[PDB]
Amino acid sequence: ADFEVHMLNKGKDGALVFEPASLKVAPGDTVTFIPTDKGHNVETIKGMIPDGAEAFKSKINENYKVTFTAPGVYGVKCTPHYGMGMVGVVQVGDAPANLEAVKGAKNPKKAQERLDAALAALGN
Ligand SMILES: [Cu+2]
Repeated sequence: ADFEVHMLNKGKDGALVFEPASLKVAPGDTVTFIPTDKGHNVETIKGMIPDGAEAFKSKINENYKVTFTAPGVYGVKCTPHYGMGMVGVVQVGDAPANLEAVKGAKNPKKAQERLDAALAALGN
């Protein structure tokens, strides 16, 4: 199945957001990151993807379809707006084995609050 994630200048959780900011998918599902507003992209965050998973980084304003395979939690960011809090989490499967590594990684304040909220929204 395919899921859109919208790259937004603002949304219900405020300024510079992925919507949804948390999403649980199955292996083989796709997430299509939509450049709903101009100036955004998507990139995996250092240290925040499962063992054996490929990192990825899209171009700004690119409609970017990612296939997820390896189970676990994936921290994602918008490259230009990471420091301003533009982040999300995609979780593949239940009971993510890399949860503590993901929770432990240091991020700027705004980003960390939204990562933590997304992990909590996913039941972790
Ligand atoms: Cu952005």
